[PDB]
Amino acid sequence: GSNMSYPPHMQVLLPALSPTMTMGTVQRWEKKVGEKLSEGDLLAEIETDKATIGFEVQEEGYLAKILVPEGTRDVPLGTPLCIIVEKEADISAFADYRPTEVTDLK
Repeated sequence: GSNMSYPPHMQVLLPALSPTMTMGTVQRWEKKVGEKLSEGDLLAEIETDKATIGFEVQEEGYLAKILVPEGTRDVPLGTPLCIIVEKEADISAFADYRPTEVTDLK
């Protein structure tokens, strides 16, 4: 009985759609490179003077494409700064493959 639906993809842009303004810049959300949260991580706290967006990373925030740290001014919405996902990380060349797939042929 897990609970999953559609793949994750935190658009670098701030998901506001109603910042009450048209010129907001990331205020504070310096995540830690390759972070990883599963109980509510930080969130791009954007602000302008009468509103502030927030990239609430509900249980997530592995810092995948975090390139624009708080301070970049693009807008109170589209302002794309980083793509969150909470990746688990996993590297390993492994050019050989003794086995084939995960289908254990009876």
